[PDB]
Amino acid sequence: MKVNKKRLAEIFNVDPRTIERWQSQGLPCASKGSKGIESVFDTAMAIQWYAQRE
Amino acid sequence: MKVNKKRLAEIFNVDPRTIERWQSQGLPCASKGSKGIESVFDTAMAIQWYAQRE
Repeated sequence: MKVNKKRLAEIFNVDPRTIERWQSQGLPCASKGSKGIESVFDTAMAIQWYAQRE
Repeated sequence: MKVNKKRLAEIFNVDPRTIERWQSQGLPCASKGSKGIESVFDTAMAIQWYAQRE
């Protein structure tokens, strides 16, 4: 499902800054947050990403 | 974060049925539902488990 960074961080039980670390590592964010609009992530997509690194 | 079977299924973008099958393969439940009270899953616990599958 589509969530923002806050919810995404709340789902993975990590700090936002850790979520942003992952973003530098290629975790895709479906739509980059531009100018008063937040970045929106796909949760299954993020989970697939987390799962590949191991 | 604490979620119900429906919410967890939406996060993985899978059927509620899939969550039940994963529970049978060792996906941990923070609170097993029984009657009308409903199951509680831990999303972090869920993601670490899934990520240890492959």
